[PDB]
Amino acid sequence: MADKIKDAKIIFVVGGPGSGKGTQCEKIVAKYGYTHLSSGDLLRAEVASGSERGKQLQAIMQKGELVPLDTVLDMIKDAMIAKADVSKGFLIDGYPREVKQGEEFEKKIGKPCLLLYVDAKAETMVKRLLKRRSDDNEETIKKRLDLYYKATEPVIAFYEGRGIVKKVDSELAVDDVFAQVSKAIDAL
Ligand SMILES: Nc1ncnc2c1ncn2[C@@H]1O[C@H](COP(=O)(O)OP(=O)(O)OP(=O)(O)OP(=O)(O)OP(=O)(O)OC[C@H]2O[C@@H](n3cnc4c(N)ncnc43)[C@H](O)[C@@H]2O)[C@@H](O)[C@H]1O
Repeated sequence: MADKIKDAKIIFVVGGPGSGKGTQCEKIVAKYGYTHLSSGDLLRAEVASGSERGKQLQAIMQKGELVPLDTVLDMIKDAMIAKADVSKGFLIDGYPREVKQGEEFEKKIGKPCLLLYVDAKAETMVKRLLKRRSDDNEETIKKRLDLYYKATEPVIAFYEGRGIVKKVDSELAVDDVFAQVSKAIDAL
């Protein structure tokens, strides 16, 4: 499974809170059949388990802060292994969010062939979150934004240098955004 995974198409999806990551990923799953792994969903699944670990994660995520790298990466890796036998490709949604998170993923799992940069303005994100969990109040949204611009924007730079970033314009209507997404995936 390790080797299957290292040989799979691996797509990173990066974007600010409320930018449209999950929305576009669900469209990618429906059309292309990738195995969707949301870091948020995996973390919230742990919270919902009622485990002691979940309670810890709850406290972190409700404050809008980043969970320890090893915790989220281990979750994803295990999730990839469990799906490795049946998976046609992996869609990694909301990881990496730090340059170090990308590096450790490449060390422990494999190399991305594509990064979809789901690009939107902060203002757009804020109103999208507002119009739509426990991380939803004003203060938390701001911390989430802060962290994104501080920690996660360097990830885009990293993979632009790698040469695998395709920017999609998330200010467009969802289907027009997806048309950009499709163009990038069809090219793989
Ligand atoms: N790697 C990691 N390392 C450490 N900690 C981590 C971590 N990953 C997660 N965590 C922790 O978990 C927390 C949650 O993170 P996480 O769940 O991973 O990311 P998020 O950005 O907070 O997720 P969102 O669902 O809020 O945003 P989204 O981009 O998916 O937008 P969506 O498609 O739903 O859309 C939002 C709204 O906008 C609408 N919408 C989407 N696109 C459009 C469009 N084009 N036009 C109009 N409306 C649109 C949608 O219908 C919807 O209503 C993190 O803060 C962190 O604490």
